[PDB]
Amino acid sequence: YLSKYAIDMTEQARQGKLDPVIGREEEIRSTIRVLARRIKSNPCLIGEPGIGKTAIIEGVAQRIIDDDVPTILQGAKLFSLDLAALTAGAKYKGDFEERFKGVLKEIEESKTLIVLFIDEIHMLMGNGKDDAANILKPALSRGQLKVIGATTNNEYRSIVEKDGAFERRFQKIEVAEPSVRQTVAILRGLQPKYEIHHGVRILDSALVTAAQLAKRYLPYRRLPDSALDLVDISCAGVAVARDSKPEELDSKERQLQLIQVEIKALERDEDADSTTKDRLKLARQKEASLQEELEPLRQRYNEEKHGHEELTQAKKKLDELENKALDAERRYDTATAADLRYFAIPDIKKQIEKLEDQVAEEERRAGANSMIQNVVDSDTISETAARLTGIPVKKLSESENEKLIHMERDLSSEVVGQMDAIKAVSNAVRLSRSGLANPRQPASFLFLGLSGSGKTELAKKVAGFLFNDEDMMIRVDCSELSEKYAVSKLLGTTAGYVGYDEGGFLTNQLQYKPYSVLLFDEVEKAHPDVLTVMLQMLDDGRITSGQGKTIDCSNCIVIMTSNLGAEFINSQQGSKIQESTKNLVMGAVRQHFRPEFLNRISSIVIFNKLSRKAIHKIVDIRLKEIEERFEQNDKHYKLNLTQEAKDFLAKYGYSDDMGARPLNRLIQNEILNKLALRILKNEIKDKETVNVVLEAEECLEVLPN
Amino acid sequence: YLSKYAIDMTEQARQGKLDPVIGREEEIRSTIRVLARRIKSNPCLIGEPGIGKTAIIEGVAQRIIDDDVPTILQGAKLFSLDLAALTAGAKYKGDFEERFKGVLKEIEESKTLIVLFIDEIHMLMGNGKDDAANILKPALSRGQLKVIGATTNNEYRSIVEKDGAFERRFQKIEVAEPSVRQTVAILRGLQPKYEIHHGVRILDSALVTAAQLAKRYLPYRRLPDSALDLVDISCAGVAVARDSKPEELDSKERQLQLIQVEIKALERDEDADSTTKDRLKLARQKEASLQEELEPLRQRYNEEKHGHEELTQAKKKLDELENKALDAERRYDTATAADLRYFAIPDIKKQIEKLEDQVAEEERRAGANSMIQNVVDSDTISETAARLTGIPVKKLSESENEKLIHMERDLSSEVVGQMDAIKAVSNAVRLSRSGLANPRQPASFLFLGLSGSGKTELAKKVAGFLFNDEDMMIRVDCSELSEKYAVSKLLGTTAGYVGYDEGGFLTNQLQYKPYSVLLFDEVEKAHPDVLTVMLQMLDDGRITSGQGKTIDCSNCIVIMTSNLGAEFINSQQGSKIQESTKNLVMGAVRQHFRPEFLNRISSIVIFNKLSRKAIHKIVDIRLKEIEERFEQNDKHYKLNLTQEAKDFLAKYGYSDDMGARPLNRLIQNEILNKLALRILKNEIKDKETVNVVLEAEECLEVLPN
Ligand SMILES: Nc1ncnc2c1ncn2[C@@H]1O[C@H](COP(=O)(O)OP(=O)(O)O)[C@@H](O)[C@H]1O
Ligand SMILES: Nc1ncnc2c1ncn2[C@@H]1O[C@H](COP(=O)(O)OP(=O)(O)O)[C@@H](O)[C@H]1O
Ligand SMILES: Nc1ncnc2c1ncn2[C@@H]1O[C@H](COP(=O)(O)OP(=O)(O)O)[C@@H](O)[C@H]1O
Ligand SMILES: Nc1ncnc2c1ncn2[C@@H]1O[C@H](COP(=O)(O)OP(=O)(O)O)[C@@H](O)[C@H]1O
Repeated sequence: YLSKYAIDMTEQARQGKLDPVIGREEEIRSTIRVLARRIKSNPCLIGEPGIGKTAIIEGVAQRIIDDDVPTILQGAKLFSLDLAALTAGAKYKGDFEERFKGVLKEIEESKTLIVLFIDEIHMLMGNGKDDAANILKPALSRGQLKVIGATTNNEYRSIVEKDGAFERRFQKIEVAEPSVRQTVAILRGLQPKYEIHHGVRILDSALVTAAQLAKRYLPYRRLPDSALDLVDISCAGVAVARDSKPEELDSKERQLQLIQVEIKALERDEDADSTTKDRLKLARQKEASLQEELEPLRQRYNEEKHGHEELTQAKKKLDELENKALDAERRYDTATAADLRYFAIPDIKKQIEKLEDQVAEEERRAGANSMIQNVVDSDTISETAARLTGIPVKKLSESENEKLIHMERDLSSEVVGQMDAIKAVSNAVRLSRSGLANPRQPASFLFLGLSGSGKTELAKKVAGFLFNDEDMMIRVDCSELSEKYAVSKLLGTTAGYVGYDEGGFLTNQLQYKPYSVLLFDEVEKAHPDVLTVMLQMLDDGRITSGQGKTIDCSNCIVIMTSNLGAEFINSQQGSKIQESTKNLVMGAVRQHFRPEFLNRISSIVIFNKLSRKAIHKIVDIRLKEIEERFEQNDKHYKLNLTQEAKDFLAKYGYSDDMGARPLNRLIQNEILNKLALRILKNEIKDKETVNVVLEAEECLEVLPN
Repeated sequence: YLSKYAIDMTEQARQGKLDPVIGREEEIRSTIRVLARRIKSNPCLIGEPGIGKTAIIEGVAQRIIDDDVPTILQGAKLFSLDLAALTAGAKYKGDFEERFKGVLKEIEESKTLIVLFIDEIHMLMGNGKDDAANILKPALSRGQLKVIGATTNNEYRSIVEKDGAFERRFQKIEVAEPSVRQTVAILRGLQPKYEIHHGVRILDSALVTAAQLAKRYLPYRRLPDSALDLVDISCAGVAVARDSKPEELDSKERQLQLIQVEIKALERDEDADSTTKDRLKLARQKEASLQEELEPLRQRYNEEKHGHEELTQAKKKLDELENKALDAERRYDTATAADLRYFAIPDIKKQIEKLEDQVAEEERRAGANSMIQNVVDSDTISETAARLTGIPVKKLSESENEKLIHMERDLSSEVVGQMDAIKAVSNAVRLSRSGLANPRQPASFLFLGLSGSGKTELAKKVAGFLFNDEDMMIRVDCSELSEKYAVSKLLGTTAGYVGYDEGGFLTNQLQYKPYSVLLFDEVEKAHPDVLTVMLQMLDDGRITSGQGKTIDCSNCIVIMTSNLGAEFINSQQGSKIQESTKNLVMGAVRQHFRPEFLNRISSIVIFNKLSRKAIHKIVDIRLKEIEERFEQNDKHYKLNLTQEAKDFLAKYGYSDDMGARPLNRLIQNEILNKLALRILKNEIKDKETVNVVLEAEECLEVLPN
């Protein structure tokens, strides 16, 4: 029977068993217009699967119930036919086929216009036709059977390369991820569902931050989903908080126990006549005192709890009344709609407001009540995210804009000098955003000046501030870009060719890190073909993967690096790269890259010869970096390098061969080895001081012990 | 019929029998949070076999027991439904299905929210899915039918990838292995259960050491359970060792009984009256003397045992009274709580205090009388470990610091030559072990140098030293790691391809050895991709399979050997390698590997030519080794190596083309073979100790008689 597994979605939705659908109307209308088409009556939802898409289909079911359809579809009924219909519904080979033909024939059989839909449209045609109604359904569609399908970009793209008839039969509609703003409106629409689900209110701001954070920190998941995860999760987290009632009750009740236990113990003994044991009477006074606290505590918890329960039920009833009104209105049973629309629905609205007054959010806190409700925009959602993303509130709390005026400073704290570079970079980061640059034109730079200048480290630190994650960066070995430029290429292995490794670095990492910075290590050595795909990446960087052939590029900040101007930089005797010298570098830039590439870069930036005066500061930054993390602070050298270690390190550090790079071999192989030893030998146990105990570099720093 | 189909975990918790665990409170709150979630309502505990998933859920049930569960779930009941419930009832296809549906109907209607727990998600779906719940279950989710699942990280990924359905209703909860510290706390929590079962009290420090030992020596076993395995096993060890009541007694009772029988046999005999047999009277004095010691041992053990059992029961009873009293207080039934708190509880608590005082404890032991059977923290655990892992004495003598302190010395006593290297390596290891180094990256170094000169032998000795086991090393033939790198790459084959020994050579061995030494033989010849893969999982040692399973052995010391510097080694510029020849080598290193590789290695060693000075001595050392290897006391040669053997061997030994390598052959070819001949003659009973007496290499040793 069709009744097995096929779900009458219009009946389901009619019964109020369908969530309201918000902000999809254009896609829904498109779907309906397709169903209306006399020939190509079969729409298909395409795009990114985390977006769900199904709500659109369900939106159609709702339109059918309410008949907000073209009337040629007035008699339509919409059914969900999927998975279990062919899988759980089958025991032996061939049952699969019968579930199709059996049901589908019943679908044709007389009972008005039936539209079916399959959310995994890909289940049909299997992985290579096998008549998983691959032919049958089309045959049946000749016989009216209108079908709504849903798929993914990966799926139909493979389908049309194996078939193509599907495409000829289907009107693909891509489902767009809603903007955060749209998402919030959506969340508001769904807000009472979640409030009901958990017995909590949700701060409107929380709806906002859920969308913002879902988007900002969990972008790998499509926003409608991710946002709702923050909502239902955070709401549940609050529901868990709503069961913290016992923490106060048990504190007092456990104290009653200790007292009740002592009272009998105290009641009879050799010393019963002494004030030592007669304290029993005081124990009873304390047992009573705790009861005095427990009475208003328990009463408060229950009064407030009831206010939340009543609020919740009022919201449930408002929604049930509206569901019924909507049914009655299309039925033209407006008298019964009136029973809901007049007085009842608005009265419940007013009951809800009064019940929120019982919840009593007050100037004292987010709910005067002890239930703890009101998902908090900041702390609740943020911590929810912390549970999902990790990293502390700083990550989760920013004005954003402010980074331009703080991050450039903090960056100068992380790396020494290069302030002009820092400003240039910082500027593109916040200004490309606030400047509303084409969103597919993320900040991008070419980092010139030489290795050892920290230009790379800057970018790393920038990732730090941009994403609260230095390891957000995607590094690309551009020197490993020979004529083969295959898997390692931004595109990776071409679809259908051997090797499923695609987008060597780019897909492979952006798919996990959509918000990221990418860095091209010695980009100057890249094969021109790569430089060409990079050109694309630098502007409208819509890079298509090797196998999937999908694109996901936006906030993909790009830093390219080179030692391209080295002779010019070597010539420079000062710090700030001199005029003309910089032009010599530009000459070389133009030799290596075409203007069409270069013009896409937010800025070409040449890093300065920071020299001694800078490394003199770098050594403190590095030194404290090491100790600041350490393990646990049960040590703490004064970190008093003094000019001895600072300068010996600088001399042993800032080599023109690699600038400051040796610094991180220094320390390690000069003192850290000793720290470990002296500490593990139990010579050194806490604190300590830094100084130098005086062949090349033979003093080797050597700290006090 | 549910009781046929599943175990009421919650009721069992009411009945106890579910040992409580700690350290999973967040997992539990999360489980609950998910269960509270109304959309993705079903949690899964994902981790490792033995990760904690079972107890976590039983802990969840405990939250139900004590009303620490939100109103949504508060009245819920938890059942364990698995294996027997899934397949034992199968006689034909159909039991599972009807049994399954039966359950779902019973847990859904009327009888609150009965929640199911699937202990093994593996059993769901299974090999081919077969609607083993997985299809109808979520289809039926409209009935809530709340369920908790659990599996491993690896299996989890494969089921999600195959599914895309339960995924949409479930919330993954990752379960971390508890730290050693956490584990110990847990061990303490369960210690009584062991002490109770076994009749073996255990010194607290045992638990401390057990967790340490478990992590350290029971490679693939997880702490919350494997530590217990050491406990359970060692408890049993003691339980067995004590045999007849405590240790000491058993052995003396065995003497007593052997004596008792002898005496009685002597008492009635042909010559019983002769001093030949009448000596039984003195044997009787021994029987009696033993009896006089044995009785106190028995009595101390037994009376204390009685107290031990009384403590066992008293503590159980204490918990029962509090559990019931809590039920009473959460219901506000102060009368019942009082009945279970006044007298009830003072009685049990005082029994416990009195009993513990009667048992009493000493600094030497957690039981002043006998019910400890002299169990000793590390000694008895270590011996347990020795039985499980071997190397008794060095496992006993395992101080981290005795090693770290003398590390380079001890290593130099085994390895002779570039002691500087030994120091360098030692230091790197110290940094790693000390946590001074970034804890994600174990020490590792490039290892160049003259062949046949102990480069890998050092690694063996390091492994020896660090693990008390030369077998701890894993070796990699890097030259075979051409572009082909597949089953042979660390990750192994990409899952989905034929063959699942995915880096078995690498990853699985690494799995078996989570603390280890790994050496790359001719790392310079590895394909750049391989080097990259290694590098990426070299620092931040996230060893990961083709299925995405990470071993993460941040504890592996890695050696990256090659012949890269051979052209400079061949310069023969001294024994200790002349400075600047080393620079040329390092130049070559810098050119043979991308600097990024070199940016992560912790160090580099280029082994010195030993010259005649050292090899003349080294050979003597291996001759010692040969004897050390020998199985019995009929050798123990000094071997008259005088100078002549050292010279013979040196002359025909230390070649630039193979170094000391062929010395085992010289020794074998001439020494062992000549010994074999004489041994064969069997005219040798001990010592041997012979010298060199004589075309090519004419001395040929040739040993005397
Ligand atoms: N504006 C919205 N209003 C209601 N639901 C929405 C809205 N936007 C997205 N959704 C739905 O939330 C659900 C998340 O996807 P879901 O349907 O659960 O997964 P899938 O369709 O892949 O099985 C989808 O139906 C999605 O369409
Ligand atoms: N605080 C700092 N300011 C500027 N540079 C720094 C700072 N700390 C470290 N560095 C240097 O930045 C460099 C990062 O490497 P990089 O310059 O890109 O060299 P390479 O291109 O050889 O990898 C290192 O030389 C590192 O020491
Ligand atoms: N002390 C403990 N801490 C946490 N879990 C424990 C402890 N003792 C036993 N267990 C549980 O037993 C399980 C291992 O045994 P078992 O219950 O059969 O489950 P598993 O399938 O994981 O092996 C662990 O998952 C763990 O939950
Ligand atoms: N001082 C030494 N200590 C230990 N082994 C040494 C020493 N000198 C030479 N050798 C020998 O080098 C041989 C193996 O040399 P090694 O360089 O590690 O191997 P390979 O050349 O096979 O890579 C061993 O027989 C080892 O004893």
